[PDB]
Amino acid sequence: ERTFSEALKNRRTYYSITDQSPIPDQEIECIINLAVRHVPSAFNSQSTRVVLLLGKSHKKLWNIVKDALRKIVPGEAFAKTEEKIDNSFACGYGTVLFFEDQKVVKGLQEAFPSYQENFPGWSLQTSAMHQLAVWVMLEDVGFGASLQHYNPLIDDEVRRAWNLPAHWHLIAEMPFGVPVNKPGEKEFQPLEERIKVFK
Amino acid sequence: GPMERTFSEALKNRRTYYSITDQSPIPDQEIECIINLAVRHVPSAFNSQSTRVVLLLGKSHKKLWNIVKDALRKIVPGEAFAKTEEKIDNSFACGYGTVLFFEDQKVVKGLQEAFPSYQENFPGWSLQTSAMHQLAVWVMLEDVGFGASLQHYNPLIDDEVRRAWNLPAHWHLIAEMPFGVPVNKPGEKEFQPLEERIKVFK
Ligand SMILES: Cc1cc2nc3c(=O)[nH]c(=O)nc-3n(C[C@H](O)[C@H](O)[C@H](O)COP(=O)(O)O)c2cc1C
Ligand SMILES: Cc1cc2nc3c(=O)[nH]c(=O)nc-3n(C[C@H](O)[C@H](O)[C@H](O)COP(=O)(O)O)c2cc1C
Ligand code: NA
Repeated sequence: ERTFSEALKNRRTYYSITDQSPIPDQEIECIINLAVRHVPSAFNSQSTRVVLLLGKSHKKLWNIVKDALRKIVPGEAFAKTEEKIDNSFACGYGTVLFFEDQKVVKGLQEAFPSYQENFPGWSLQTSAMHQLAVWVMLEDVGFGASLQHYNPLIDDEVRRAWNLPAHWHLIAEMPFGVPVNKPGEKEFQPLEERIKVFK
Repeated sequence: GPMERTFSEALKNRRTYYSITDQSPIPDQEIECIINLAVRHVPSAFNSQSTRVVLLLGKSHKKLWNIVKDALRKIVPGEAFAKTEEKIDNSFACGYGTVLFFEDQKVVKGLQEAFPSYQENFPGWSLQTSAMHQLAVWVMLEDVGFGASLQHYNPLIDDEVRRAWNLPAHWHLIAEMPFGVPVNKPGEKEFQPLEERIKVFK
């Protein structure tokens, strides 16, 4: 593993992934385990739920995405979409799904009515924190990964397919696999416009 | 201490600390470099770079917590305010400094106008990138030997904060992170069973 800061700087968006893993599946699980154990949540509420799809379940997820898009995308746009999914995400080793348990969120809103407007946002925040931790650690072991949002289109089909609770709200999908091309250009705005220091 | 842990070790190390003091294991410039690294490399939707971070040290740190006290004075009566003041003074104000996390609403609005199809996603995505920055800074601050907590005295203080440091009106405050060298260790943390929270299917 790199240092925290090195691992963070290493993390990029990869679309050009393949269906190979440098680590055993149990170590991929242990990444997710580590994030879910230690990434913080408001009130220690532990609303985050992670589903790791590998092998044929990974392929099924991307089939669900394609089938969902077929319903809302005219034929030609679909054909381009299909080839792009098939040549990036669906070619990967696996996909991480991030959900937020709405029973927890609703429970906190009911139990702590003074903070009730804050819990949905705090739930989205802890989800994003888990997303960054997983993203970095997957790349640290040598995968490439991207962060996708084909929810809320797919959410009911995903919950149906893997028998997930109806109250798990899908946030993001993170396909990953060994990369075959390097990241491209990234623009950076000046740090001095975005950071102020006052003593 | 200054030498970094691995990503996983740094993440596991990170805990909430309320018992902090006004000392630093590192020079101020290295505190700034932690923020710099987070703001450079933490992702944002569309590479939109909506996060804005204000680091308060010294007298500015103390002023922030004085603003929080004064805000609470307005909504917390009498004897009970005395307890709140002592708790702020003994938990956040006694730290070395405070990180403030903002999101640039001109950036968000700009995205919503340029990409109307995605307009309802940008505010959520902005909150998400904010949280990613918050974790990165939290973890790195603790790795160098600080304790830190994550506070939400916004939206009570937000106008007073923007007034006091002359910050743009379109910077929306998300969270405040006081930090300092810790004087007590973290307490008990409950963990729900991981198999209720993680599923693996192949
Ligand atoms: C909240 C958020 C949402 C994003 N949504 C998408 C997405 O739906 N599709 C996608 O391909 N990339 C998405 N990205 C990736 C960003 O565009 C990307 O991280 C940014 O352009 C910086 O590139 P990097 O990841 O290589 O550092 C998202 C990133 C974040 C932080
Ligand atoms: C989104 C979010 C909001 C939080 N809000 C507060 C808060 O306002 N005040 C506070 O003292 N701690 C707050 N916390 C800290 C959590 O209660 C804490 O992270 C959780 O109990 C786990 O403890 P740990 O941070 O020691 O791992 C927050 C954390 C998160 C992730
Ligand atoms: Na360290």
